Amino acid sequence: GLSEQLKHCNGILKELLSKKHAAYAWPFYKPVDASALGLHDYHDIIKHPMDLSTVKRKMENRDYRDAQEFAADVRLMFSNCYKYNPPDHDVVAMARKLQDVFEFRYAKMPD
Ligand SMILES: CNC(=O)c1cc(C(=O)NC2CC2)cn([C@H](C)c2ccccc2)c1=O
Repeated sequence: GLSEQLKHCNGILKELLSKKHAAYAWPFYKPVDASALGLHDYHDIIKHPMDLSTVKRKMENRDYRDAQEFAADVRLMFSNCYKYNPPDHDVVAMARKLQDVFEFRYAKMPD
């Protein structure tokens, strides 16, 4: 009728986690460890943390009911990065590059 659109989403997720994009994807692999990185304001600024490992667990557990819900979580992850980090930080440049990969492939969703 995973749905056909959620299989496309799963394909995108596999690509975002692949060695192809690892040079700029790695900050998004796991939840931000705020205490480890000394980001003691992170959880005051970011109310809904998101990362690719959480998206993968949700996909594996069939949590997403459609492609829109999946895309909202991936975009939440990028938005958190843009909200917390200064716009000239290396992690924001990496977010922009990984979001470009995401948005162009998400746009190729089969109807
Ligand atoms: C989603 N990831 C983050 O928001 C994030 C923030 C900060 C961070 O220190 N943010 C401070 C507000 C500047 C550092 N990193 C890692 C450790 C990093 C360090 C150097 C280059 C690229 C990435 C993140 O992944």
